[PDB]
Amino acid sequence: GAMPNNIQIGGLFPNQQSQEHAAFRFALSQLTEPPKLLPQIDIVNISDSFEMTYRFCSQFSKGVYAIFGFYERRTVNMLTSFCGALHVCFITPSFPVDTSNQFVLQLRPELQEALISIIDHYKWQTFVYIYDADRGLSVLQRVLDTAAEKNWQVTAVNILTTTEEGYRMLFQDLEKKKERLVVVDCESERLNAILGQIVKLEKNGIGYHYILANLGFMDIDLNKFKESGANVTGFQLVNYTDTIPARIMQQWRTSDSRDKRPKYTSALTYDGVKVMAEAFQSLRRQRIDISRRGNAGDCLANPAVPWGQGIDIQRALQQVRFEGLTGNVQFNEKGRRTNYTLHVIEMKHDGIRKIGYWNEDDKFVPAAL
Amino acid sequence: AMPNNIQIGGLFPNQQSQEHAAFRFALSQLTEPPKLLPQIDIVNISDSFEMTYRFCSQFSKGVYAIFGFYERRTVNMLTSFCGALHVCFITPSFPVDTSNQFVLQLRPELQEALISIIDHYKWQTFVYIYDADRGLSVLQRVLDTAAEKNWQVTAVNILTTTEEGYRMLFQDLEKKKERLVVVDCESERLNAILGQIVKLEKNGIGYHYILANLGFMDIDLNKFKESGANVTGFQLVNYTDTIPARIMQQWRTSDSRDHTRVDWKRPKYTSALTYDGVKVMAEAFQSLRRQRIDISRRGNAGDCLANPAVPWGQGIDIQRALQQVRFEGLTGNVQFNEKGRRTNYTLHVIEMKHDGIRKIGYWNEDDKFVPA
Ligand SMILES: *[C@@H]1O[C@H](CO)[C@@H](O[C@@H]2O[C@H](CO)[C@@H](O[C@@H]3O[C@H](CO[C@H]4O[C@H](CO)[C@@H](O)[C@H](O[C@H]5O[C@H](CO)[C@@H](O)[C@H](O)[C@@H]5O[C@H]5O[C@H](CO)[C@@H](O)[C@H](O)[C@@H]5O)[C@@H]4O)[C@@H](O)[C@H](O[C@H]4O[C@H](CO)[C@@H](O)[C@H](O)[C@@H]4O)[C@@H]3O)[C@H](O)[C@H]2NC(C)=O)[C@H](O)[C@H]1NC(C)=O
Ligand SMILES: *[C@@H]1O[C@H](CO)[C@@H](O[C@@H]2O[C@H](CO)[C@@H](O[C@@H]3O[C@H](CO)[C@@H](O)[C@H](O)[C@@H]3O)[C@H](O)[C@H]2NC(C)=O)[C@H](O)[C@H]1NC(C)=O
Ligand SMILES: *[C@@H]1O[C@H](CO)[C@@H](O[C@@H]2O[C@H](CO)[C@@H](O)[C@H](O)[C@H]2NC(C)=O)[C@H](O)[C@H]1NC(C)=O
Ligand SMILES: *[C@@H]1O[C@H](CO)[C@@H](O[C@@H]2O[C@H](CO)[C@@H](O)[C@H](O)[C@H]2NC(C)=O)[C@H](O)[C@H]1NC(C)=O
Ligand SMILES: *[C@@H]1O[C@H](CO)[C@@H](O[C@@H]2O[C@H](CO)[C@@H](O)[C@H](O)[C@H]2NC(C)=O)[C@H](O)[C@H]1NC(C)=O
Ligand SMILES: *[C@@H]1O[C@H](CO)[C@@H](O[C@@H]2O[C@H](CO)[C@@H](O)[C@H](O)[C@H]2NC(C)=O)[C@H](O)[C@H]1NC(C)=O
Ligand SMILES: *[C@@H]1O[C@H](CO)[C@@H](O)[C@H](O)[C@H]1NC(C)=O
Repeated sequence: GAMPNNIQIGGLFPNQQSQEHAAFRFALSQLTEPPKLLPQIDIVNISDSFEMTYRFCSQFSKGVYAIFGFYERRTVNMLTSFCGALHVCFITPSFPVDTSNQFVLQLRPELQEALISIIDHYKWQTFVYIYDADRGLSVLQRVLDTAAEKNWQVTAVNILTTTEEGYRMLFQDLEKKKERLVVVDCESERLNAILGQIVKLEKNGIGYHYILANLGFMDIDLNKFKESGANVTGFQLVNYTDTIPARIMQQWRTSDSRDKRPKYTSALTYDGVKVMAEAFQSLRRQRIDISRRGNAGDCLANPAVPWGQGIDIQRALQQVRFEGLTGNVQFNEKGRRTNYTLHVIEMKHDGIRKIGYWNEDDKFVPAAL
Repeated sequence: AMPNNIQIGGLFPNQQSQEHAAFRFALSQLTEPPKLLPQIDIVNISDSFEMTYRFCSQFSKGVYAIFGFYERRTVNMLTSFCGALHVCFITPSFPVDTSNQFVLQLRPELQEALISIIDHYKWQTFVYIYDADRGLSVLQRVLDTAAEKNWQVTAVNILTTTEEGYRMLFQDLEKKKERLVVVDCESERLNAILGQIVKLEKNGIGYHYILANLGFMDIDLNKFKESGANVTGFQLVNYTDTIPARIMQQWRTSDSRDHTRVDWKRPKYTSALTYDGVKVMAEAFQSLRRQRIDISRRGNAGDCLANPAVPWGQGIDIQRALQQVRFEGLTGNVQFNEKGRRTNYTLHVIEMKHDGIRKIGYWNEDDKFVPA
């Protein structure tokens, strides 16, 4: 049969004032085709499993059809388990983890392979790897595995445990090598501070090279770092001057002016809304009969009784394919971004320039220049 | 005052195990009121949803504490539910460093000791073999010390490594003839992993294996002792020390004429921790009762989830009583810091050479490691 004209969508957000939140509202306002996505977002501590659970169960008993929100490390397991038990989908731009089930739709592309490619490309054989551990440890594992495989000499520093002396200690046996190579793997909000810290710790007469293992390159203090002559390479998800993103920034620009550069997490929040819209428009027109109980269907039971039409909504969300702010948006059957392109940017000589791009199939292709 | 019966919830992975039998045995030994009344539910301890259903269900029916096991996927959920509602979870599961006062880890930390031992042996470069399934706490710790002491660690997840992949890092090593390996794996796989690992050594070279985990004593000592393998590990229970010996005695002599029993040869360390775990609860509750600090709670559904979470009022009293417990158990001196970790305990280091199984020395928080 049919679906209602409104589709209630749950939200798990860390706060109601943020640029991701603005991206969310503005993208919802761009939708014209039915059914209408009716957001019902809650402000929640995304690090606390208890609070997230209360919200998720609260959202579920209420009959929302999917949940868009963010998840932290401590809560990733709880969210994956609850989605899998209830067949309720979670759409998120948060750092992708390993071993989600198929009901978690990850807007954010995995970086680990791209990172490996860029390291091989530069022919790095030994390097320092810096990690904070609050956004997953998969990348480090992937780095250590390839290192063992390729006989690379990797030194690992989790910044949180290292006050100032640790960084200085790495060069105790580092003369006769005129170029030190460093991978920085940390949360985006924190990238600028760590970069600033480790550049201060630099020694004279050694050449320093940095590769950013996380998106977040362009959302940093670029002028300070380029003007300092820093060598830095990172990934960029959004071409802000390509045809479709330029158009989008256009309307967004006009929208703000009556009532500046979006971060990659904002851009994914905006595509995440289109993912939901595409899925629910697609069920509506496909004539797939969906109903959901306003009833307080209790979230907790043994065994968990899955929403029976949930698998239908999971399939629609997974098969979506379109051109968004972050280029081609598409998922494999496990709910990860697939068939995406990453722009590789190299900041060098007081200049930042695109040096190529990376995708799963072609890996990395150098630009003409 | 105090109820004559104190309902304790349990979260157990299995119907039948040595740990469950140790749990039961230890309960039967208690004679002082109040009665500890177990209400355990068999549950998938990897699934956060099942665990949440059981935690909430037990909290609603009025348990005073929960004794149970958790896995890498559920440690965050339990810590969070314990912290928000102020019910204590007492557990021998692999301990963590982001817990809270409401989670009593009967199991002692090993990560600092492991490093110490790696020092007394003076290893500067080595392979670290680890188990992704169970956590990366120890690996991170070692990697950081590698950093600050120029150790050159090659880390290898057993669950991505092939037979050839493993020998690869080696067939290409040739300066010192010794290849030093740290094995950090789930205690159940330890026997196998050591088995798969031993054949995979190119024949003509020497070795040294250090185990990052407890489980050493429960392995096939015979193949390695016979082999002349060099294995070093930890021991937490001395079965020949006075209090443990007597505890074994009582346990063997009851299961002697009991006509339907099994589960007694030499106890796994998890069973020992489970036995001490119960004594922790007993000591805390008998102590609460003899102090006239009252308690009680209503059976009530819908109770569990709220925003904000409404913690149990007397929860903190029970947590404090459980945390200040102290005594000689199967696993030595049982005592907790305010973070809920085992404290003031000693680890014994054991060495396998020729036909020698020997204590090399011991470890603690202030002396680090002292040779014997
Ligand atoms: C770190 O971890 C360690 C363990 O590794 C902890 O050390 C333990 O701490 C506990 C708790 O404090 C200790 O138990 C208490 O011990 C005191 C001290 O005296 C004891 O030990 C010696 C032997 O080593 C004996 O002298 C004592 O035994 C005599 O008295 C008892 C009655 O108290 C009686 O049963 C015996 O017959 C015995 O008499 C003989 O000796 C006396 C004196 O020399 C002599 O006059 C007589 O003629 C006989 O020869 C005694 O056991 C003890 O007083 C405490 O008893 C009091 O409190 C307890 C409550 O627990 C009650 O049971 C009791 O009625 C008393 O009120 C405790 O037994 C434990 O010994 C100790 N273990 C070790 C190995 O040293 C550390 O505390 C931890 N460190 C930190 C910082 O936390
Ligand atoms: C959201 O919920 C999380 C998880 O439940 C809360 O985390 C807890 O918060 C406090 C303060 O941030 C942490 O304490 C700090 O721990 C360090 C490290 O041991 C300690 O040295 C500091 O003194 C400090 O007390 C606590 O460990 C942490 N619990 C965790 C991470 O499991 C958090 O409070 C909530 N966040 C917000 C913004 O309300
Ligand atoms: C950025 O990269 C350049 C080029 O690799 C680094 O320049 C090298 O620096 C060392 C030590 O000062 C010289 O001896 C090399 O011969 C330089 N090579 C070239 C080609 O210029 C430079 O130091 C790096 N920038 C920073 C800030 O570390
Ligand atoms: C990966 O994404 C690309 C880029 O969007 C897809 O290319 C499109 O292919 C469809 C159907 O074959 C055409 O209608 C479009 O004209 C193509 N668009 C662009 C921009 O090239 C490609 O099909 C996808 N590949 C896979 C394997 O799914
Ligand atoms: C207990 O729950 C866990 C996690 O919720 C289940 O784990 C899944 O197991 C399948 C089958 O091996 C794996 O392919 C998935 O990767 C696992 N999911 C996750 C999130 O890890 C597990 O199967 C359950 N165990 C039992 C005995 O039922
Ligand atoms: C256990 O350790 C000993 C010494 O720590 C290893 O002995 C080495 O053996 C190789 C040949 O296998 C010799 O070339 C070395 O010179 C020996 N080293 C020393 C310091 O004596 C022994 O091989 C190890 N056991 C096993 C089973 O590998
Ligand atoms: C932006 O798109 C333009 C097309 O005008 C192209 O030249 C460039 O490769 C893109 N920018 C990045 C950073 O990839």
